[PDB]
Amino acid sequence: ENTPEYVSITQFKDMLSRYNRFKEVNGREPRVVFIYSGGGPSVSLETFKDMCKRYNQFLEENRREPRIVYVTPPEPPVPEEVREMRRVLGEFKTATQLYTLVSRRCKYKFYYNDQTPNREALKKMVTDGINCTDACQLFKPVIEGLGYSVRIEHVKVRCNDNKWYGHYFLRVAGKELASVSLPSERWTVWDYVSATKTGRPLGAPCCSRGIQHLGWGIVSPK
Amino acid sequence: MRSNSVNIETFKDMLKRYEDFKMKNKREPRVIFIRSGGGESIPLETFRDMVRRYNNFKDRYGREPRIVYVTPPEPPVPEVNENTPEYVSITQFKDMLSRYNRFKEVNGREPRVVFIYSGGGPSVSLETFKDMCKRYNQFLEENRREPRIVYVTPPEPPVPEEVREMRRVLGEFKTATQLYTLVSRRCKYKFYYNDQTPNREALKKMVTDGINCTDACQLFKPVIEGLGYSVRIEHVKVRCNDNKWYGHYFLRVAGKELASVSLPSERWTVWDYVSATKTGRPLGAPCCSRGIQHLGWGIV
Repeated sequence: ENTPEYVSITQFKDMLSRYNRFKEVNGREPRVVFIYSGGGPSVSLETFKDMCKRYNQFLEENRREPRIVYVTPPEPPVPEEVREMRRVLGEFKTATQLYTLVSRRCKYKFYYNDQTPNREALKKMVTDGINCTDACQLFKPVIEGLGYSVRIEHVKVRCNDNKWYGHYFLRVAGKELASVSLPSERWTVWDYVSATKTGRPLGAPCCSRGIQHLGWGIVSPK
Repeated sequence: MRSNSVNIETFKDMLKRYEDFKMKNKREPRVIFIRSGGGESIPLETFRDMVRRYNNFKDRYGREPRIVYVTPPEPPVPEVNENTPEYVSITQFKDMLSRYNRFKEVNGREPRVVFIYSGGGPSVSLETFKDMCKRYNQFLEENRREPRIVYVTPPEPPVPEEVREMRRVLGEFKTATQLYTLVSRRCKYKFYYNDQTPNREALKKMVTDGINCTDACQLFKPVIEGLGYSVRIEHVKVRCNDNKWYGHYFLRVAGKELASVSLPSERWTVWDYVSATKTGRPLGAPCCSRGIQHLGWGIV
């Protein structure tokens, strides 16, 4: 039985009931939460917390409950994301080839906003430019679809004005890049801003005067 | 008492014998002896942490450390801004598998969850990871190469569009009971072994030629979920044949006016497209009445 991509709101509330029953009897959180009464597929506690977050977000934004609660974040099909990228930039099979094509064709532009519809950002990418958050969210699925491990790192970097800037880039491992056995903070830097703005090579952050780790993943403001 | 640290020469010697053991026995040793002919050993996961700190030190200072501390591995750290993903790359899946196998080897049991990344962050349940491994193995069989990605949760059709497309064929409906009734007066059943078909064409075949039980289950599951119910596809056997049993798929449905969701799913309401469209049996009854047994959950 495939672990489900989403479950009914009915099922989600039943999971919450079983979660609370376990806490009631045992005085602590369960490590996993079974999707259905009686056993079978289960999600980790981390994943269940993600599910509650999505329910909360939907309820806040829409003032009603969702019918459907996603177990993992909805995404367009990976082969399409890769094919659309290839349509724009040409053929590529490695993260190093992709970086080279990006460096020759894509542009960087700062803008807060964060809305990254792939088709939309694909066009802005080669015209006005995109920011590093849209860049990271556009390129992570393509590079994963080539077979690489990718993790979005939130950092502070110090630039040639000697000022610190918050910044996101990709940490990439697998194939020709860093060994996935390394800690993620030692994977290869794949930085859309190095490629399109500051002209630094694959492996180098966009600014060279200092780097500090802030966190993993993109902070979604609430 | 256990040693709290070793000097760099001792550590390089342990690392040498560790690598030799690996090449010789094709697995990591569960303990690493501080001296080759020696009593005291360091457990594998402590030793792997020693190596990691050693490599981090060289990477930072461009020189080897004078001392390597012996410290048991630490708890994971959470990552609230990372979600458990829909899929992982083959690179990450094989790293997950490498850590799952080492956990078994070291601890003699399976872990309850498997972290996507080493060190903490999002994780999948043991159950989900076993399902990932099975579908990975199946891909290796059908094709003759490793996949480039491995789904944590295989994609399911987006629900609002499925409901919209079904409503364009059957008209408005709001409950699973009402939908069954509409289906029983409009849709048609056709026996065929076409493993899937569900695109728009399936909805057209529904009301003209007919569809089979697997297409019907894959079509009506997301629609009924879209109406507010939980749905699980059951693989069963039902006594009709020549008169010696047939294999069959139907929907188990819970929520709203149908079965209590807190029941185990094999007590949920039977929603059988074949009952509605061919054998004329009511909602809650399988298509045949001498009715046989449970085979599994989901489309085989």
